[PDB]
Amino acid sequence: GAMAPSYRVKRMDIAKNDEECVVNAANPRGLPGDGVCKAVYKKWPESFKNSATPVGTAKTVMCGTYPVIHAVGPNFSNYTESEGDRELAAAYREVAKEVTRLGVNSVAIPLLSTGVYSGGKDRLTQSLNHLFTAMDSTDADVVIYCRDKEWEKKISEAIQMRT
Ligand SMILES: [Cl-]
Ligand SMILES: [Cl-]
Repeated sequence: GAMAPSYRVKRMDIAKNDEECVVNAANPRGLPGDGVCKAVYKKWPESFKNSATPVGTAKTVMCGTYPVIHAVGPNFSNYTESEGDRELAAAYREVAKEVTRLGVNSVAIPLLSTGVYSGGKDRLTQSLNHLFTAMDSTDADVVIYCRDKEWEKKISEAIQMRT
């Protein structure tokens, strides 16, 4: 576990993380895909061997000794708001189980279902709150990765409001 488990946020490419494992915003088929998933495929392509897994689940594949946790959020273009919300909460619960099983002291996480899978809605609060629900009981240092300055600002505010 980390000495004083914490949440942080960084505005940079998750493929350049400084943590002991990474969470991929995966597609269910294990394809190279787009956005975070494509960056993860270019950095850790060996981790896409038999990485296909259903919506709401997480599947870990090693790249060397570095764990890639493929977490499949719902595409809100396809799911109802209600069913999508359930599957998004479930994907993060499965990430917490994998982080625990691996024994890592830190994990790099993106906000699931906030990009290509957002159905064109702002889902920062919805996705972050489900990340907290799952990860609050874990002792790994969590570092959230984002792209946009206004996302960094709001994520940082949400973290600090609990401290
Ligand atoms: Cl970067
Ligand atoms: Cl997404």
